[PDB]
Order: sequence, then structure tokens, then C-alpha cells
Amino acid sequence: ALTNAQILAVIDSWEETVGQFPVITHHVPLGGGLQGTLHCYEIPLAAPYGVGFAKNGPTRWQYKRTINQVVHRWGSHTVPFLLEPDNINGKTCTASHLCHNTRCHNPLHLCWESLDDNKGRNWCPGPNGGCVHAVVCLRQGPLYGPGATVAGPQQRGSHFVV
Amino acid sequence: ALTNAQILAVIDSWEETVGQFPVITHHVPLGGGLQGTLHCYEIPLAAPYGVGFAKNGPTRWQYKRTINQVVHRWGSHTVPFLLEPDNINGKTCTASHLCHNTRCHNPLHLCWESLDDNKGRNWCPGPNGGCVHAVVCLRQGPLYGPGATVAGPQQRGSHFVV
DNA sequence: TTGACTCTCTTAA
DNA sequence: GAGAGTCA
DNA sequence: TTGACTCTCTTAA
DNA sequence: GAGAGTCA
Ligand SMILES: [Mg+2]
Ligand SMILES: [Mg+2]
Ligand SMILES: [Zn+2]
Ligand SMILES: [Zn+2]
Ligand SMILES: [Zn+2]
Ligand SMILES: [Zn+2]
Repeated sequence: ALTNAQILAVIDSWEETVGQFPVITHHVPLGGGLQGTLHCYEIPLAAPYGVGFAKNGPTRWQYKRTINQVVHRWGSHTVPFLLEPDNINGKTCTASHLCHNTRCHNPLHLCWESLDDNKGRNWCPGPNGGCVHAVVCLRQGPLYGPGATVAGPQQRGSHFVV
Repeated sequence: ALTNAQILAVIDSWEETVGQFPVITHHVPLGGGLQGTLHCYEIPLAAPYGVGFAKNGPTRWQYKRTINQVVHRWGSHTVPFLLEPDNINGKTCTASHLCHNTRCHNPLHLCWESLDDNKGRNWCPGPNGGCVHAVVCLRQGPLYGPGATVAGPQQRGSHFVV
């Protein structure tokens, strides 16, 4: 809601509720052949999810509170960042999972960044493999690696140079 | 169905036409602070584009040939790969620009890979910066770097551990 | 047979 | 990665 | 007021 | 990153 006090209240109620989600240990690649452990606070798979939470998509949730007798609703991972700018360089800020685990609502696993920055973490070599993200990755991105390219650059004739 | 000879003739006519596209010299980051040069064969900004070519979107084109009274049409960057498998690991193969220049139709700047592999090249450190793509990048990805994250992981209380 | 437009679609964050 | 509506 | 569903949308490859 | 229709 409009007031800073009301926004802090939303963040605090969200943190209390999410803090009661099951804590699931995930062992993750860090890059550089190293492994670490993350503690994700995972929203339940089915209703009930927790006070204020409802599922709007297979892996999409929303947080809802009644303030000033009106319903205020946010994407469930956006709540930690309600006091932050909602854009950067003209690009919309998104909640971005450092653990790449959409059910996780641990704010220590979330950052607030452009969708491009968000996506790019999928391929990051990780905090022990050369991550250069200013807000550092918690793990190597799940899509990091050589890829599975079927065909490389090629020509039949002699019309082209690299 | 088109024979492999007919497909080869399509690829040859496409190469002949694209080989007359304006060749533009671009200086690009390779990673590791090194700069290099790519030579892109750029489809024109407006019609006419070249024999067989037509624009179906802001940065989308198609190549069309009529063979024995039947009209055949392909995505304009897919033609080099018509003799290749069209899927891998259950994922559709996509034309993927190693030069990240959609107007370019230089087949020496294209590969054929999943959309995930394609996207991930946007953040690659580049052939002189640590690229691990089996079909190596030609340049550092345009989105490589520290990013512009607005807010990092944070909590107000003590409900969470990382 | 061809050019130059038109429209909607896929994927996974 | 999002916002918003329909019910009970 | 709160819960549990429904729908479509955004972005840039 | 795609496929397909209309019209002359
Ligand atoms: Mg993400
Ligand atoms: Mg690409
Ligand atoms: Zn997590
Ligand atoms: Zn990183
Ligand atoms: Zn090129
Ligand atoms: Zn690469």
C-alpha cells in the first residue's frame, strides 16, 4: 500500500509466512568443480500455501493483503523489493532466483534485476567458476556447458568469409 | 517431397543471393579484452531484399522458391541447415547467430542448435574469454558482463539462512 | 512464379 | 518473468 | 477478509 | 527464435 509503514508491514508479514515454509536443502554446482548447499524455503505444491498466497500459474504465485479495506496484490517473489525502483535503464525489474528454484521464496535467494540479467544467470559459470555478476550468483547456472549444437557454420560455395 | 539434389539447389541459390548482400565489417569484442572483426552479409532494411526473400516481421524474413509448381518457404536463416536434423534431445533446432546480428545471413555466422543454446550465447564471455561452447562463439555475447542488478538478496528479520 | 505485404506462433525466464 | 477476474 | 481457482500478458532469442 | 495467407 501507499505508506512506507504499510509496505514494511507487507514485507514483514510476507517474511514471517515464508519463513514458515519447509526448508529444503539443495546441493548445487558452484563452478570450478566445487559444490555448495542452498536452503530453499519452498511454497507447498498445492493449496493451502500460506496466509496471503495463491497460485495463479503452474509455477506462478501471488501475495495478497487487505489494506485500507482494499485488496493489494503482488507477484509472490516481488514483495521483498517493494521499496526498490521498479525499473532500471528503462527495463522492468523482475524478481530473479539465484537458486533457479521457482517454488523457493527465500529472499536470500532473490535479487531484483532486468529480465535480461535474470535470464543470463542460467548460463553463468558460477561463483567458483568465473561469475562476474556484480550481485554474485549462488550457483553455476543450470544451462552452463558446451551445448548440443547440431550443425556449425558452413558454406557450400566460396561466397562468404567469416 | 524435395529430393536432396533439389534441397542442395535451394541452398546454392540462397548462397548465391545472400553473397550479394552488402558485406559490412564489424569490430567486435572477443573476450579477454581482445577485439576482432566479423564480416556480416546484411539483408537490406527495406524491399527489395533479394530474389526469393520477403520480410514477415521487424527482424524476421523468409526464403521462398517454387519447385515443380509447389511453393516452398523457409525461415530465411534456416536454409543452410535443410540437410540437418531438425531436433536434438527432444528440442527443436533453431538458426542461431554467432554474430548476434539478425539482418546478417552469412552462413559462416550461423549455427543450428536448441533455443536454449542459442539464447545462452548472449552472455558468453567469448572465444578469447572462456567460451566453452563446443561449436565455439565468434564473439563475446552482447549481454556479457556484471549486469545492472538493482537490489540483491536481503531480509529484514532473521527468519532465513542462505 | 514472384514480391511485398499481412497475420499469429514458440520458448522459458 | 508478470497483471487481473471469478467465485465462495 | 481470505482462499482457491480462472484467464491472459511481457520479453527477446 | 518460427509458420502461414492474400493479392496481383
Ligand atoms: Mg531466473
Ligand atoms: Mg541468438
Ligand atoms: Zn532457493
Ligand atoms: Zn553469475
Ligand atoms: Zn554476421
Ligand atoms: Zn560461447
